[PDB]
Amino acid sequence: AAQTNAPWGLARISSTSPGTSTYYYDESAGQGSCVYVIDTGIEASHPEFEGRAQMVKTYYYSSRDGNGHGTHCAGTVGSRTYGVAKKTQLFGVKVLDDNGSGQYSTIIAGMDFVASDKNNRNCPKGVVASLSLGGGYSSSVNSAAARLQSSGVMVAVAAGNNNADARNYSPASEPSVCTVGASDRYDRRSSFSNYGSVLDIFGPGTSILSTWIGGSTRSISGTSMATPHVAGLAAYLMTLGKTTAASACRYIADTANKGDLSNIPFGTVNLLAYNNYQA
Ligand SMILES: [Ca+2]
Repeated sequence: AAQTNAPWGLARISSTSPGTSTYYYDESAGQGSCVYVIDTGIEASHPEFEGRAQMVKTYYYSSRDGNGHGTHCAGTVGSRTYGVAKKTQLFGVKVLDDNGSGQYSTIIAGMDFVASDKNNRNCPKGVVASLSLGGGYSSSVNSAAARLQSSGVMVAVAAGNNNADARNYSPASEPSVCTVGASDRYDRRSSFSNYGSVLDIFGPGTSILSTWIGGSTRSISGTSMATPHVAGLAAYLMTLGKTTAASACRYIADTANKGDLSNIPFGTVNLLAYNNYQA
């Protein structure tokens, strides 16, 4: 399949070169997979989700995304126009309030929720979780992310936007999950992107167009935007039978565009998520 005039990040993920604008992907498009977006929620009524999104959990007075950030991330995972895996099922878990904040205890509860909740969902091709959030180092937060991964979920987490070594942030610093840095349309490390040994992969993170609340669309930047590209990619690859939850991060790294990013600090992987789709 070919989507012309796609957001640059989608085009990037199916290309051996920067500077193109068509997204190429296998028509299966993540059908039969599921992606949990653990964030401020998802506006499920957005036409871009085509009925494939639903809220499954909140820790607040409402499951509504009153912020937009969760809706944007969900859009990059799986919206019809702005998404990597255009036929995946999206499940929203609202661990962040409408200000985009959340106590670590609530975030941890949300991760353990997903590990159980997948047993209540139909995801024959596999399960992914996208965590576009984080804070300072916490062994408890890392351990929760590790449990989620261990339970059979491909966990993708944001590296963070501190232009610093991600070893000092959680869940970014958890070794067993897939930690995602951000790049721009010119294959530069995004200026805010964290880096370091704990990073596993980079994805498009600067100036990313996706869904927003009120049935709208929006371009924003962050490792929060890179993460759902990788989560959607994992779901897409799992539907193709190319990988599994336990090995998707490794597979994505194995098959990534290598050595093509600029301003990657010595000791950080120079790997850019790539679907290796040959039309
Ligand atoms: Ca790893």
